[PDB]
Amino acid sequence: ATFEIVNRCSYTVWAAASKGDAALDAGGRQLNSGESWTINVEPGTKGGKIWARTDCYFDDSGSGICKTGDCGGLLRCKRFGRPPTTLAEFSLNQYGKDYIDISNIKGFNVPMDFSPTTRGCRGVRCAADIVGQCPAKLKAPGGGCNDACTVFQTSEYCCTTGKCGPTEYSRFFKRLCPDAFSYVLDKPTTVTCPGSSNYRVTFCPTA
Repeated sequence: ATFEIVNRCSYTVWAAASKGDAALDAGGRQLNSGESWTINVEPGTKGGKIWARTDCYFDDSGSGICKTGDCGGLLRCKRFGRPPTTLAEFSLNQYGKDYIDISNIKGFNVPMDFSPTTRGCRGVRCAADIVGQCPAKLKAPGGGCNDACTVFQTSEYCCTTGKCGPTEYSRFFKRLCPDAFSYVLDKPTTVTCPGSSNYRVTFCPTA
């Protein structure tokens, strides 16, 4: 499957792509404002994620740091990134269908649209200014808007036992972005696409 990753932000981002225990394609790349990077994700990839990283520094070996979404200091991510990270999430060729969604469960750093480039389903978007509107207690000094689980580490926010409800903090993400997961047990906003669809992830789709 092809994923065209497009940075429409006015700032550089370092895109990342991983399934948690391995990189997807090269795993990461710099995207200056307006740049597009097309990756190939193996069919059957379960639990894949794409995200943006901001304010990165990398040396000639591809080692360094990002203020948001750092994945063990690598340019080419092999693991998931440090929150806050808005997440494009997908499981491909799962009993003949693909499943896509956007999640704020690990916080928000950059607005995103995640849409198919092929027929048969709609895209999902979380493009509101969650960083600007972020509640004081969730603001990440390093940048972005943390989820409540990252900040407070409680069973209720982290949904440890599978017995959590919405919270004042999850409702904030849900109000700004109704089409993204706001907490682990949120009413799903997962879209079913035909198996083997192709996609585009656009950072800053509106500005």
